[PDB]
Amino acid sequence: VVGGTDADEGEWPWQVSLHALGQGHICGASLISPNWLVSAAHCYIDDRGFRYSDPTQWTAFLGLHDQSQRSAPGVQERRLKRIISHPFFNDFTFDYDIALLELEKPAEYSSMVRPICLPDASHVFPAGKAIWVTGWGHTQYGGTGALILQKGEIRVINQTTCENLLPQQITPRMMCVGFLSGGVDSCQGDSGGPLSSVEADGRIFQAGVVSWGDGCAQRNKPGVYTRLPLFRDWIKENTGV
Ligand SMILES: CC(C)c1cc(C(C)C)c(S(=O)(=O)N[C@@H](Cc2cccc(C(=N)N)c2)C(=O)N2CCN(C(=O)C3CCN(C(=N)N)CC3)CC2)c(C(C)C)c1
Repeated sequence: VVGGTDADEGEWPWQVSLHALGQGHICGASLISPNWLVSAAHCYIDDRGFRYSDPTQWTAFLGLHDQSQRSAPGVQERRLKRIISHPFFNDFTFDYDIALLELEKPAEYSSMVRPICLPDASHVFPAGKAIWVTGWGHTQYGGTGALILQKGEIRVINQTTCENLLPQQITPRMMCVGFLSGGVDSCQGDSGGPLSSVEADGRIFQAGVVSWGDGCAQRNKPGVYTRLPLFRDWIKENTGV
């Protein structure tokens, strides 16, 4: 997260950290139920030197605050039983960049580990609404990750403006969130994390999945996120949640 600040401990109990065998933190995810997490499909694409698609190559840390303190009280460690990438995901266009990760063993709800609420299919997060992006990603484009979880406040951007800012690249499954002037944006390592939207009663709903961006916090290059409402039914049919 670029342009953010340290989150308070336990402030985002649904934020999950995903480590790949021997590589440390690679992606974030969100707790949506005792056995399921939501993340981005691009995190689980194999490459010649590592099978990111293999659930056994990953470890999920729930309740984590500081990467250098992964054993602290309240932190839970879990392995993945399965990784379900959206069948329509496209590595080139990045359309349908969303994934469901099934935990090997049930997460235990506590004050530091709590699921985020999922928005119904017809819900629309309005342009201009303040949203929160969180993660252990780089704090600068061309910088380094963060030990302490970061949070940044950004705003939903009009779809038309989004398409126009990134011509031939924005699909209806994507949503621009941030600022045209930059300043605050998610970045490398934040991929797969959730956008948290405070709703009518104070409860927080996932407004999106950190997907991609041209650089980070660059002027006229806001972060692009995968929408959640559009996948409510997909999530239900695959996870029962
Ligand atoms: C080599 C390619 C893919 C690549 C593309 C980009 C962008 C121009 C699209 C970049 S980047 O810096 O402008 N942006 C990163 C970091 C990022 C991430 C999320 C949000 C933001 C934001 N500013 N809001 C930024 C980026 O949008 N990605 C997405 C695409 N990407 C991948 O799909 C890799 C995932 C891991 N992997 C496998 N498991 N096989 C290889 C492919 C990497 C990060 C980069 C960076 C890494 C130099 C690379």
